[PDB]
Amino acid sequence: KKYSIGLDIGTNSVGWAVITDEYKVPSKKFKVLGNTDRHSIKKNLIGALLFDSGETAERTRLKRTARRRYTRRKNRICYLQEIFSNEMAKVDDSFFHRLEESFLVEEDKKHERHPIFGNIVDEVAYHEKYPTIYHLRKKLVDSTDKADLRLIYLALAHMIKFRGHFLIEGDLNPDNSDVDKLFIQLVQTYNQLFEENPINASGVDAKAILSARLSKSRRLENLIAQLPGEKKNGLFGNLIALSLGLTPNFKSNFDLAEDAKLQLSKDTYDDDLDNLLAQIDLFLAAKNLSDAILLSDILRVNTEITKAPLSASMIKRYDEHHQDLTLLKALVRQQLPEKYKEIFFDQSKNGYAGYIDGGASQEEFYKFIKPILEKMDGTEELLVKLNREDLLRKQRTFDNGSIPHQIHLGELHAILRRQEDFYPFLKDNREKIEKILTFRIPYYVGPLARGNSRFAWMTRKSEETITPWNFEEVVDKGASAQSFIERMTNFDKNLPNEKVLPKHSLLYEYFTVYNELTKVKYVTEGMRKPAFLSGEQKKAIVDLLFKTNRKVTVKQLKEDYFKKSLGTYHDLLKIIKDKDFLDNEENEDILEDIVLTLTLFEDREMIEERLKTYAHLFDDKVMKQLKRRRYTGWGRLSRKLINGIRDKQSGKTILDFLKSDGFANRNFMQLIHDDSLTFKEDIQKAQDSLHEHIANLAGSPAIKKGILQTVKVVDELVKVMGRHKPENIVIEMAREKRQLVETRQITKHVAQILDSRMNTKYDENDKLIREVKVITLKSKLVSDFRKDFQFYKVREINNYHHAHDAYLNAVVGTALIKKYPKLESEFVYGDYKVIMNFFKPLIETNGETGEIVWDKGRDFATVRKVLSMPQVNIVKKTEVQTGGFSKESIRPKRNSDKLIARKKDWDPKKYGGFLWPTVAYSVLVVAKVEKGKSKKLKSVKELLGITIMERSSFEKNPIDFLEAKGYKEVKKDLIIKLPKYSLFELENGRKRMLASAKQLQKGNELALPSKYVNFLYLASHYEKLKGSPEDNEQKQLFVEQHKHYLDEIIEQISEFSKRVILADANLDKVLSAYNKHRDKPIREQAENIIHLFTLTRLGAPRAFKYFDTTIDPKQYRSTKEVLDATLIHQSITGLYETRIDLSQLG
RNA sequence: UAGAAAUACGCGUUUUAGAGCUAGAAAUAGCAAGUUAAAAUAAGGCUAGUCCGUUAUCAACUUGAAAAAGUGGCACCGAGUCGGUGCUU
DNA sequence: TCTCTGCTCTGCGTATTTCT
DNA sequence: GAGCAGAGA
Repeated sequence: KKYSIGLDIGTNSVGWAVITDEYKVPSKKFKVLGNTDRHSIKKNLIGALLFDSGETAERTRLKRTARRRYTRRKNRICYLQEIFSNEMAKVDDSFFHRLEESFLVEEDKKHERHPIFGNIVDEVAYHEKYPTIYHLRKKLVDSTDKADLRLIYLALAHMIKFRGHFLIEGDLNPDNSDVDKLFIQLVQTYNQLFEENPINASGVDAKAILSARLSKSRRLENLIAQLPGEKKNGLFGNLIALSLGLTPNFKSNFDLAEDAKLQLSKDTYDDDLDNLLAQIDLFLAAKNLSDAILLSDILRVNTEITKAPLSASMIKRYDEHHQDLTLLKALVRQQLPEKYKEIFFDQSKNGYAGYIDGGASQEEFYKFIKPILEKMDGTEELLVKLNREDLLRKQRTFDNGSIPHQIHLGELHAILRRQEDFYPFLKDNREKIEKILTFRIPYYVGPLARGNSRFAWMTRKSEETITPWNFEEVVDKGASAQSFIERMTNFDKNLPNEKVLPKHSLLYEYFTVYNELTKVKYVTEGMRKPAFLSGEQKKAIVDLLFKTNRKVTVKQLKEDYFKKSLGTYHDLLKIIKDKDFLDNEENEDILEDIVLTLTLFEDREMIEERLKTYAHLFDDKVMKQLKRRRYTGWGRLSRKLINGIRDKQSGKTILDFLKSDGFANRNFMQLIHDDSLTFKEDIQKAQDSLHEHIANLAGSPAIKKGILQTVKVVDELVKVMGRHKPENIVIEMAREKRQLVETRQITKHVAQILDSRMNTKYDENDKLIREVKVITLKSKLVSDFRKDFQFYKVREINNYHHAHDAYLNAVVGTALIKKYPKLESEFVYGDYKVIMNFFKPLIETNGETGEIVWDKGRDFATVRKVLSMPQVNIVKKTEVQTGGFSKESIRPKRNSDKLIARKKDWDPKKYGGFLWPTVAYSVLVVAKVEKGKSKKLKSVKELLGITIMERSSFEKNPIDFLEAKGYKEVKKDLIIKLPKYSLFELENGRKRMLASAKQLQKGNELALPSKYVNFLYLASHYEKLKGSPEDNEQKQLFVEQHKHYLDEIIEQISEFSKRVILADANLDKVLSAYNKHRDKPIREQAENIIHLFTLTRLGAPRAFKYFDTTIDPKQYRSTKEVLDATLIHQSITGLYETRIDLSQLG
């Protein structure tokens, strides 16, 4: 009557089993609903549930951020058009309308087809004058003529739209650091400051480090050659410590700045008051040469002086492209005239036409064309340009990502400065346009929502619409940054209503420095028994040792106190340098407010906003130091548990006990685990949907699906056996490779989940009556149990192994707890306060109680019988598919009606569009369709695919949507929603899973008997066993006596494939390759048949390789066959079905 | 060592614009040119925000707007995917 | 005109921050 | 899985 549930949770499967107390699996007749004639079906209580893996939110978040990026870029262009509109409406009123209409075909445009000037002659004159946009940008930067307003708009919009990166914090400017000649300013500044004053010996300047990856080994000898080595560090030539940041905060070379500790390049190069700016410019030349090195990595050489180096570089790139194109065309005309057509006309060969007009990248084009250049001659400069990857480049490439926004800002500022005198409105709001260019939303403000986003946290000061200009006076930056941090910090596990402290909080140090010291003992000559440190002794070691050394260290613990962390305290005592104000605890709440602020915020002026209320306590220079100190890391527990929770025994919260208990020292965990002290019931009093009850819990997104499916499997399995509760549930835990780590995460909470949902009734004497022992096992035990008693799994044949593993889980679990009852508290979850050889006398018992726990003999027979069962409930979970509407690439225009439009008014016979849509779920319809030249209603019944785009419009009103598809007189009740992997049964018990509206999938399972899978495991692993010798030699002799098993395996494959797979050509190719290869050795034959079971695999058809050939898979490319089949509606365990005979409809 | 969120960048794809010329009933053939720009980048939605739109959830049936709740007898002998036999309403 | 066989097609590279 | 074209009716 009693039973036990075995489970096996994976990333794609949940195997379940139900055993009775003699390890037999029961079977029952289950009721069949539906209009079929079969009314009751016998089923075994063992099976598995397979599903697609759950996906992370990663791709969704990336596409959401991309959506917001494109929205904000379009808003930038709209702001710029708003600024320009009033004046631009006097020279070309339809201009912005033409730019909007530019995508449309010649007929769909309302205005003339030439966007910029609106006629052919001015447009072609413009394109001959400025071949690229960069010619126009350089012309507007350099020339001083009054330009046409439209060209100004194109230039400004081209910088505002494609504005480059923001990774450089400073004021990067290519108006002083164009060329690498900074030696004169650097050396003259050095010799103006210093006395002995060496002089230049090599002018290589930045081009030394330009040629290599950064290292001391590059720059040391080069700076010695540049400048003779009077000062091996601090020569103040171009050197790595001044050019490039140092990650450790090592002291400076010389006491010009008190040996200031070095940092990376940041805003801290503007403020260095503590050691440099208040005590001592060389560093102006240093940052100038940093500008020099980085621009020389990104900007080519400029011999002409100009305010637009990037546009000049792009013009140079264009001109060299033109010259090498002309030279290459002449060379190919002269020496290889037959290749000219292939190179310059054929746009599918990765030639020049395929690189410009086709889809070949620069790398592919170079790889194609380089043998052509090498076999020719006169190509030397082209070959070396190709070797430097600077042959026939394009102005817009993958390498433009290194360009910082300061260069575009300089060019835009130069254009506005030149052209402001002719257009007054350009001068009136130059700051507005620059603000449009340079504004970013801060990463701590997040989306600028109005309470309709589930991601936003922004708090706005005023009901105004946010814009780049009014941003500062509309968003409360302080509150928004605080909310940006506070939403991520987690509550403590003991009281989920108070925010935890920073790790550098002083109260957390009065936890920390005495918590470890509480359970340390001092054992010496002074007494005969070990004693904990007294509170007075703890205070003494703190005051002497820990108040001079941050880190606990047992060597100095010995040789400091007994022969005679506080890092925040030490730093704050080397800043304020007053021990009184730190030892003062009366004022400590304001000090924790300071600690909280320096933990929350990193942008410095926000630090000033939080510190304004404390200016009266301290002088200004130490607030400037406070800007430079930053705290990271958060504490593990809350302020109420720190101090607030007064006890009823001593007036001593935990940290008061850690400070001073004298003897009988009690640690944090013992104090909170104690109930006789009034902390445990406080934790108890401190404490309606399973979905939320797992949502905020930790876990990989894949495994959480498996856990929820496991819980629903347990619920339905309990429901199946008439609400009688189990007494054991066995769970996978491979704790001490993604599978290993994901299965180790599982048992942090699944045992809690099952124990909470299972055990729910209690009494007054005990607050839970333990009725289900939640067993938990490691896969190692089931592994040697499999490999030690000839029950081998092979994963390639069938999905029964999941259920088989579940069965093994249950049997070894129950047989272990019955064998060692006293070891419940090691494995049973719910009650704990902190081997395998007995399976190998024939009858084993607990002994302390005479119950039989294992019977070598009938038990192994029962297990063999269960593994040899043919019927195992495999159920593929039907899911409505969700995700992207279609594949992402935009196919060119075609005269096909399968192209999906990109927009409402973009007919995809003129504009192209997407292909390969994804069906959410198919829908069986039965209606009349007007087929035939003579329009007359033939009744039809066919499947239809409802794609993800059409899903909402279908569920809004199915009848109108189907009538729009052409169907007439749709039988509304007869509409059947069929998700993916909907299961159908056909003749001879041949099942098919519906992969889509127009494709099927294989559905049956080859239930190969246990002797053959044992043989195949013993064969395919032929000389890789590494066990006891005589055992593997008798296994060798066993596989040697049984070669005929191979031939009967092939008959099984032929029979199953002739019954269910219906792939004739695949079958006799397999048979012919077998018959022509029957003489090969056993290992290769058995391994190739193990690949050969892919023919009979559940799921999609897939190609597979034999000894000498790959056999193409037979795809089932139509669903006409299932419209007269038995559709099966399987429950989650698959025991409850609902068969619909579709042939009786319409 | 990974999950989850935010702010940005560079490409890519698509259609249009960048007058192709000559010899020709041409099917065409010779020759020149090629680097750039606009717009879109899930269709779209309404609370109209510089917001949201690809994560999670989901067998069937009966109630319920929804949330949700409920609905399927047992033992034994066998096993080609479950079959048979015997009690019970 | 409506179903089968055989072969081809498929968005990408980076950053800065967070919290766990 | 879908797409596409090229044959069997």
